[PDB]
Amino acid sequence: KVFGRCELAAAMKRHGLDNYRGYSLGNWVCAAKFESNFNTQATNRNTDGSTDYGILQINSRWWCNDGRTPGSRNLCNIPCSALLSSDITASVNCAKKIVSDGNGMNAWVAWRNRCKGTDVQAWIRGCRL
Ligand SMILES: [Cl-]
Ligand SMILES: [Cl-]
Ligand SMILES: [Cl-]
Ligand SMILES: [Cl-]
Ligand SMILES: [Cl-]
Ligand code: NA
Ligand SMILES: [Pt+2]
Repeated sequence: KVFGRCELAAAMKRHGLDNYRGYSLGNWVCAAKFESNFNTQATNRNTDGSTDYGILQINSRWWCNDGRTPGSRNLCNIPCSALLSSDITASVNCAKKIVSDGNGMNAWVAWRNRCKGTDVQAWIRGCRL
């Protein structure tokens, strides 16, 4: 599914991401924009042979199992394919664990380089939340 920007904000809100660990909704929308362009089916291979999956590009090195990332963990206890569903529940639950883990949203490289410190409220402007 390719979410619309306000559509995604709504789903994230409903799933309790708005202000989760102190990160406002626009942070999560901005991260999603630059990680996946709001596409739940997005996949991208990392240099190390791990892969990032879904709307928030959750990477199999630590968080989900794809069966092809040697030495990796599956700290969200999910198949990585669950992170590609049209339903974002699994991605949001796993993102909550990621962002609780000590480095906050800096775990998302595109957040750090493209969202952090910017006017992220722009991402939820005009949405009916
Ligand atoms: Cl915001
Ligand atoms: Cl693996
Ligand atoms: Cl699995
Ligand atoms: Cl959803
Ligand atoms: Cl933080
Ligand atoms: Na893994
Ligand atoms: Pt939920």
